[PDB]
Amino acid sequence: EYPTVSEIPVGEVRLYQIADGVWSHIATQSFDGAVYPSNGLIVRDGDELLLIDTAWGAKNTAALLAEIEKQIGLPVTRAVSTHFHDDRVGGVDVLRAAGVATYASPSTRRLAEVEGNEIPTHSLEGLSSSGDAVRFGPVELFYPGAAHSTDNLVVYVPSASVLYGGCAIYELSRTSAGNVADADLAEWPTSIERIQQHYPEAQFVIPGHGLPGGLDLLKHTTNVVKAHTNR
Amino acid sequence: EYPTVSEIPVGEVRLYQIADGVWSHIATQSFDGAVYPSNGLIVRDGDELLLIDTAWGAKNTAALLAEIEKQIGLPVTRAVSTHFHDDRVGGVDVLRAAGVATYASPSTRRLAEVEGNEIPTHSLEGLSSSGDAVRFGPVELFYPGAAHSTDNLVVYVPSASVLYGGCAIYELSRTSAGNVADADLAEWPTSIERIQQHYPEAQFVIPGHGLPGGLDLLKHTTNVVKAHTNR
Ligand SMILES: O=C(CSc1n[nH]c(-c2ccccc2C(=O)O)n1)Nc1nc2ccccc2[nH]1
Ligand SMILES: O=C(CSc1n[nH]c(-c2ccccc2C(=O)O)n1)Nc1nc2ccccc2[nH]1
Ligand SMILES: [Cl-]
Ligand SMILES: [Cl-]
Ligand SMILES: [Cl-]
Ligand SMILES: [Cl-]
Ligand SMILES: [Mg+2]
Ligand SMILES: [Mg+2]
Ligand code: NA
Ligand code: NA
Ligand code: NA
Ligand code: NA
Ligand SMILES: [Zn+2]
Ligand SMILES: [Zn+2]
Ligand SMILES: [Zn+2]
Ligand SMILES: [Zn+2]
Repeated sequence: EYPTVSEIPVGEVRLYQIADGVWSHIATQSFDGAVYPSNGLIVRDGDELLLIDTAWGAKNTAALLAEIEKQIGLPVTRAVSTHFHDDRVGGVDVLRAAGVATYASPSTRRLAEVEGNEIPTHSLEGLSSSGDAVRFGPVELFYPGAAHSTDNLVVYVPSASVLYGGCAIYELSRTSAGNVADADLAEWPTSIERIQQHYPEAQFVIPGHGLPGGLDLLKHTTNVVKAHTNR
Repeated sequence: EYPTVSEIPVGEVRLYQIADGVWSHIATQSFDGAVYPSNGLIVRDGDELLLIDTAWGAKNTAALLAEIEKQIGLPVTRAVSTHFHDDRVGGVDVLRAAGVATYASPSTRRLAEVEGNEIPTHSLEGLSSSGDAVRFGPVELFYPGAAHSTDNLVVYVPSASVLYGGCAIYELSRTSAGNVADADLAEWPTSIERIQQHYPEAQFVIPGHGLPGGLDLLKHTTNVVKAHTNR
């Protein structure tokens, strides 16, 4: 039922309704001779939408906004990027040009600038220390500590018990580490345990790439990170 | 013009005619949350066909044979696997059940057995030393030395100037190393130079995965291997 790369040509975006007023958005990107999917989140906040992460690039993100406009028909007023990599901020300029207020932590904004990536305009304060949580409309933003990146955030939708782990959480089908160039392998398991301890009631867990599941995805990611550590 | 993973659902196989009586076969496989393509070769020999490498698995290889039967309509009498990994021998049992004589070097047969992979039935003698070449019907088989694997073979079709590099040769779009668990990074550039020196007249170069090109694919692979070596 969840869309895979098969049903998504490169450049198209699919939406998947997880619960009342909660969708994921799925896009694909081709690099290094393979094709990868990527997830973000959409959360209804009254008569508007909060977007979590771009669709991995300007063209994808323009298709994302067109797909939201036709399938949901509510305005995207704010967006949050969960870390500084292109699958999360690639397309921020498209969002800004459409009138979306783009947000990220100062850590993410700093790292995006150093990398030469697109930089969300607004700063999310209160997330600099591991275990920090802040409310952002219909979601909670949580900094679990360094993992996939030193800045990665996770997002929880309390009304639907949906946990969006971003790239700090792997799908079950991924049994080897992904891009860990910017990761903190030493701290990643501890950061996942902070997620587990803060959101033990989560019923739906969305990885940054691939199929959703339950809280088992946290233990799965810990297994994979530790195996990579011991390579 | 060359098929990519977009036009190939996982489980289907496409044929691409390179020249008179020379085709590549293209399949896809899901692996670790991504989709990868894979190439093999088909070379007409009189009224029969020589197959280079499986389509990466039993289902793909059954689809490969059905696609050959309907699009070319000539019998596959012999097959050669160019190294011992599953994208080259996965499906050998299907070929054997269909009456195809399967071949590999004793080095490949030895390594496949150790790995628990399918084992081609017939042995290709005369390929144990770097630089060894043997004729096999309408092609020449060449052992350039260890590279992607210690056993990898390349195949040249002299009548069409087609060089099938297998997984020792990367497509241009791949700028980072692939699966190098069984590779000899120290010897891979020297092995590529042997290919260059033996087939300087090659006009079309087929990598194990992705888009074909010219002999520049050899220098490209050297560039990528050396960069990975210096990681
Ligand atoms: O490299 C980046 C951001 S780094 C990153 N974060 N997450 C991942 C990632 C990707 C696939 C599967 C798993 C993961 C993961 O482990 O999360 N990669 N973007 C980028 N570079 C490009 C170069 C050329 C063309 C397009 C490009 N798009
Ligand atoms: O390990 C193998 C065969 S080794 C091999 N040879 N060539 C390649 C290859 C594949 C794609 C792109 C480039 C290359 C390359 O670099 O040539 N891979 N298959 C395998 N392992 C798995 C482990 C877990 C789940 C599924 C798995 N499927
Ligand atoms: Cl590839
Ligand atoms: Cl931590
Ligand atoms: Cl992936
Ligand atoms: Cl060598
Ligand atoms: Mg490739
Ligand atoms: Mg994945
Ligand atoms: Na490509
Ligand atoms: Na809102
Ligand atoms: Na023949
Ligand atoms: Na060139
Ligand atoms: Zn990332
Ligand atoms: Zn990612
Ligand atoms: Zn291989
Ligand atoms: Zn391969």
